[PDB]
Amino acid sequence: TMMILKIGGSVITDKSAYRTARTYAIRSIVKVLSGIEDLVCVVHGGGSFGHIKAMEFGLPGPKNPRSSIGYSIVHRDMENLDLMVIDAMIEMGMRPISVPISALRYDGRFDYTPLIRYIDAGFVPVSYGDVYIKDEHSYGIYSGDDIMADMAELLKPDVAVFLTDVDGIYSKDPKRNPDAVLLRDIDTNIGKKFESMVKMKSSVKNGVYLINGNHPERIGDIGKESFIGTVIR
Amino acid sequence: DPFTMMILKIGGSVITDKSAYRTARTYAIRSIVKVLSGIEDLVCVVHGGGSFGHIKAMEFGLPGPKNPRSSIGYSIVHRDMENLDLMVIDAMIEMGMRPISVPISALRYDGRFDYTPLIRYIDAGFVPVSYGDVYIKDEHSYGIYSGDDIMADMAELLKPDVAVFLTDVDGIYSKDPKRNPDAVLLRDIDTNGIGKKFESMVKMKSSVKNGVYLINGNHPERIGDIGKESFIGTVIR
Ligand SMILES: Nc1ncnc2c1ncn2[C@@H]1O[C@H](COP(=O)(O)OP(=O)(O)OP(=O)(O)O)[C@@H](O)[C@H]1O
Ligand SMILES: Nc1ncnc2c1ncn2[C@@H]1O[C@H](COP(=O)(O)OP(=O)(O)O)[C@@H](O)[C@H]1O
Ligand SMILES: C=C(C)CCOP(=O)(O)OP(=O)(O)O
Ligand SMILES: C=C(C)CCOP(=O)(O)O
Repeated sequence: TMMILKIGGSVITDKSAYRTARTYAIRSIVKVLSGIEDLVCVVHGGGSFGHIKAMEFGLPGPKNPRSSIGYSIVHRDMENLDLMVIDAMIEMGMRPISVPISALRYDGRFDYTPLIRYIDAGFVPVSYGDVYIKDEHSYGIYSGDDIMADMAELLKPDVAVFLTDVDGIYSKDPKRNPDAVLLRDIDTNIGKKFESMVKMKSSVKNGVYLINGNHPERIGDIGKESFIGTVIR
Repeated sequence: DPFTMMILKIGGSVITDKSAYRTARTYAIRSIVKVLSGIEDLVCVVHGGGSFGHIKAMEFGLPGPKNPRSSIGYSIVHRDMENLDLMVIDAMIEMGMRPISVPISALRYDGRFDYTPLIRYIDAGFVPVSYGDVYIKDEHSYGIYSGDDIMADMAELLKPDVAVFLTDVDGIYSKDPKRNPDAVLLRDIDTNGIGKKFESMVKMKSSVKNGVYLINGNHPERIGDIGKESFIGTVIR
């Protein structure tokens, strides 16, 4: 009855302002996560601790002096964000342990052996969108969503949840066009995330959910008539 | 020879305190890192966690059997070491270096750690940074792998020219310099309570070509004096 969960950068950071964390949201979300008894792995996105320097330094992209310096900066930044989520989890008495993708062997897939040892021993491993060395000439950025896809394939969990700062997948950006309709249900019969969630669904028995991280208690409404967000089925 | 391949350990004795008011010696981290940024072929930096990082681990029962207190303690100890380590990485970034933290707690372990990711970062031109840390030794046991243990392993993989350990005293003395006003500095020690660490630096000599050094981190410009006769410190060679 395992759950894997991603905390979206859009909801724990202000995506428009470099290194701006939203501490309340982090705490508010972690409080709900700590009550989830079968939560086995947490991932988080980077928002303003990721995307802004990545774009400025040429990540992902060819290796060169600027992108090599950017590699160290973006990872350091993502570590700083990660420690705020780790501190909140420790406060709620969880047993988190961060396992950064940057520290794993990569040979086209990442060697998640250390993360699986942590789950087996009863920890909740925490990982996050990160830089990695994709090949001799290229640095890549592996996103929180890519990590979720990988966990979904490896663990075959019962449920996978993504928290973002809107209520679900809509017909159109609910922030620009105030008309947009909520797709409360998508049948296997923002664009890249949607594509990853659909792909994942074939490994996730009981559905992949997008939920508003600003109302994290909605996670407890999964499977109930009061649920608000998107289920991919 | 300014091009000597060096691995270096920044001792918890010099970048931490017993104070209840702060964790880290920020000035000491910065002046050391300033000297490090000028070393041509520094390929790996490791740092320690000091004594109350040691005491705090011991008070969780780490290293030791798995139980609730040790398991909670595992998460806290690792988080505290990561926070210390982020202060070193920050300084390294400000001084123009290309650091990448690679924690032992994230490495594959099967009886030995797989250091492939540190080795690949060195070949990619980064300076990996690691630190004494907790790990899962087996299903019922949590281990602690000290900064000195990491230095011994990286010496064996890398075969560097020199290995440098920074602490808060001028070098190896005949007696604890802090307890004995008549302690003599031993400047050159033929490799053929610092007892343990001194044993470990002698063992490392099979893997370090040109000497293992103990230098006061409060005066890190001494690092740049290696090989000179104005050098203050101890060499085991
Ligand atoms: N004979 C001796 N010569 C020199 N120092 C000694 C001797 N005996 C004891 N010491 C003490 O050893 C201390 C340094 O060793 P310590 O284990 O603290 O090293 P460290 O690498 O900084 O530790 P860590 O990184 O594990 O925190 C010094 O503070 C000094 O007081
Ligand atoms: N069709 C859509 N439905 C819902 N949200 C959308 C849509 N198109 C764009 N968005 C935007 O996507 C954002 C969430 O994306 P993003 O920040 O990339 O997710 P994450 O937090 O996982 O990184 C929301 O802020 C929303 O404005
Ligand atoms: C390292 C960077 C640039 C962040 C990668 O993470 P994500 O792509 O998962 O972050 P959000 O999408 O959730 O912001
Ligand atoms: C958390 C701890 C104790 C790491 C151990 O490091 P040392 O300071 O090199 O002995």
